[PDB]
Amino acid sequence: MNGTEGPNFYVPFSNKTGVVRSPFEAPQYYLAEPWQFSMLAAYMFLLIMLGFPINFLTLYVTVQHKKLRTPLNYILLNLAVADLFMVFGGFTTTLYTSLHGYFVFGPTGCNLEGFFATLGGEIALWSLVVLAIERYVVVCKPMSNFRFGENHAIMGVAFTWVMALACAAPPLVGWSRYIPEGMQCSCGIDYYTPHEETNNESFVIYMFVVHFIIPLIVIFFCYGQLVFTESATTQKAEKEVTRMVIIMVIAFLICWLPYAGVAFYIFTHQGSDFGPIFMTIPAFFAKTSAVYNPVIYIMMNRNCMVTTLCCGKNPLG
Ligand SMILES: *[C@@H]1O[C@H](CO)[C@@H](O[C@@H]2O[C@H](CO)[C@@H](O[C@H]3O[C@H](CO)[C@@H](O)[C@H](O)[C@@H]3O)[C@H](O)[C@H]2NC(C)=O)[C@H](O)[C@H]1NC(C)=O
Ligand SMILES: *[C@@H]1O[C@H](CO)[C@@H](O[C@@H]2O[C@H](CO)[C@@H](O)[C@H](O)[C@H]2NC(C)=O)[C@H](O)[C@H]1NC(C)=O
Repeated sequence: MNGTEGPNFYVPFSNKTGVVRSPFEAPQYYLAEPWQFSMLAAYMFLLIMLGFPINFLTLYVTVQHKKLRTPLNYILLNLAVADLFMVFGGFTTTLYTSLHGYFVFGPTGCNLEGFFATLGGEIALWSLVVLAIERYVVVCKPMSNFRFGENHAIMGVAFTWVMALACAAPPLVGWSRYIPEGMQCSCGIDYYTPHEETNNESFVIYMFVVHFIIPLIVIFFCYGQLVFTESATTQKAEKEVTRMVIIMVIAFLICWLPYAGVAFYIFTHQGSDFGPIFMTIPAFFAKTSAVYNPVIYIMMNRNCMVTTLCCGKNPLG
């Protein structure tokens, strides 16, 4: 048996070497070397450090500065919101764990991080279907009279919640379950087992198409009709803001693909001798999601932030 199984835990190590045990009371130091965990903490601290402020500051910049009620800034005020849940929820939760080397918060604790950590990641997918389509309808605009405003920018934002909710709830109330992964410090969806008692395989189909490949093909279908793209004074300033979005389509697919792809490799190889590092690393590499969003948002589009940050502002242009 390449691993070891229980009622509320799967772990990739063989009890052949009579040393495996639950990750809920004792530490899992037979998964890796002690020092490696310390790094996942050091890694984790930075995810809390840089994440919280840059998200919370953009939440505080916008609330005071009422001139950023733009349909551009509306979506990037939705992500800063969803990032803060992954800091105080998803990151803190796991920080604790990495340091000691075991889920102390318990089974219910594993069900808290997952509900949050999947919520934040899928909010950055259902919101990109508004970002990919907001840009599509004003470059390939089929209806001249139409305009993107606030009844479209709040009810396009609430579409992202109401579809991300339908992604994170299922494990809590029927379809599958949240469960510790790799080094047993993060907690995501069950990718490994059948557990027919709670319908795993049937949630995964629904998740791979509807909660991944549907938003991916929709962001190839509208990306594909912007390939063909006059006095370009108004164009040229607004062709680097189109670019900015692509960098958060790129950086997304650098971070979340290693995890996404390896997750499929395991779901095909249902119980091979795949290690702990193998599944963990891409998750935590993918979990920089909440930090890179507003950095490029400041390095490409920026003034308002320094203005609240200032003390005595001065006019620059
Ligand atoms: C494979 O690994 C174990 C041996 O490597 C094997 O033995 C049993 O492991 C459990 C671990 O929970 C022990 O249970 C003890 O756990 C704590 C001690 O802090 C107490 O709360 C419990 O009451 C209990 O004392 C068992 O003692 C141990 N059996 C032996 C060897 O005496 C498990 O069968 C395998 N591990 C898993 C998770 O399936
Ligand atoms: C136990 O670990 C072994 C590693 O040697 C796994 O071996 C694979 O088993 C499949 C059969 O499903 C073979 O056809 C392959 O050649 C092996 N390699 C890989 C990477 O696929 C084996 O899967 C594990 N046993 C299980 C399923 O518990």
